[PDB]
Amino acid sequence: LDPDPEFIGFINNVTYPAGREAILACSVRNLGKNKVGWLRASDQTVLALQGRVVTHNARISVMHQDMHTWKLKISKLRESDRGCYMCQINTSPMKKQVGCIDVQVPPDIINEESSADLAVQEGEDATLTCKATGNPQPRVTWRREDGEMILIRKPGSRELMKVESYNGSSLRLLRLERRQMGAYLCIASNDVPPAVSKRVSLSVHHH
Ligand SMILES: *[C@@H]1O[C@H](CO[C@@H]2O[C@@H](C)[C@@H](O)[C@@H](O)[C@@H]2O)[C@@H](O[C@@H]2O[C@H](CO)[C@@H](O)[C@H](O)[C@H]2NC(C)=O)[C@H](O)[C@H]1NC(C)=O
Repeated sequence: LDPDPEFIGFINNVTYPAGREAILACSVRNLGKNKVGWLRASDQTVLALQGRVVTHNARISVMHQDMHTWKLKISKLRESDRGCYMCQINTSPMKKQVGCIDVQVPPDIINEESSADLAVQEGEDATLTCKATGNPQPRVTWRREDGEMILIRKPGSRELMKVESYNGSSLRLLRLERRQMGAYLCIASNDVPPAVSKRVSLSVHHH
């Protein structure tokens, strides 16, 4: 009774920022004549079998540095690499363990959902919006490029109040004065560097 292959540990779920090299580790004992492969769990396509990488994906590699551990390696990690990967032993039936990769992604500003340069007549309201994406979800701050204070609603009231900056995707300017013209900068960050900014130029005329 020299027994069947068995998984020794488990593949821990991992988190990497984009651009790094993701490594998943799979440990098996008593492999014998059987084979260890990796598959992408989404589409069941074979990434590797034994020491051969079967996919044509140039970013995928496998390692086997000691006798009980098999590693899958994904270089230049992308959002599309997110998800679960399966270590499989070709027993009958197959034995499988699953490990999943959470890819942290630095923020993007979705330009086509965000404000372009605009002009308004003095007195109009204008909302400046930066819709940002990323993982974790970014936060957005607004400030004037020239460092001058921004006029926003005084909370609960109908009056306005000066602030150094505003935290939120939509900067809501009310009854604009001509001196509120100029460049507004929205900065999106989620602590996965770099942050990202969009410059929005506001013109205020007579109207
Ligand atoms: C390991 O991760 C899978 C995948 O879930 C994703 O990755 C996690 C690390 C985390 O970021 C989740 O928010 C992601 O959805 C886990 O399976 C998921 O479990 C949740 C809650 O039980 C469920 O809503 C999802 O549908 C599951 N997704 C899949 C693809 O199965 C799994 O539970 C994690 N394992 C351990 C031991 O923590």
